Amino acid sequence: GSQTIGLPPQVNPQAVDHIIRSAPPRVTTAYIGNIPHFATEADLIPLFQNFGFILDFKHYPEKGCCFIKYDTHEQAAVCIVALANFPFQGRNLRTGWGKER
Repeated sequence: GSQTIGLPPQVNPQAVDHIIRSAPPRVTTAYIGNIPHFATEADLIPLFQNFGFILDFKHYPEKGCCFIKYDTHEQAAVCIVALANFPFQGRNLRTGWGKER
């Protein structure tokens, strides 16, 4: 097999690999729940961008959830595990695959 392995300093593709298995390789959206009312895109959009790229971010403070769209699916898997039960402005957030609900 060709030498193709990605071992980044942050986030692990292993524990994240299981995430993708819970969704199609086509879809590429990161769902973050448990967001405070004082959480705007100005502080969130960039909090996710650092991951890769954001073509469209949907923040819903009225419900406490946001959906970030990336270029590839693997891009969402990274932030997915990284945001998994991660601290944010004192409050922790959630992670998952953008779903109706």
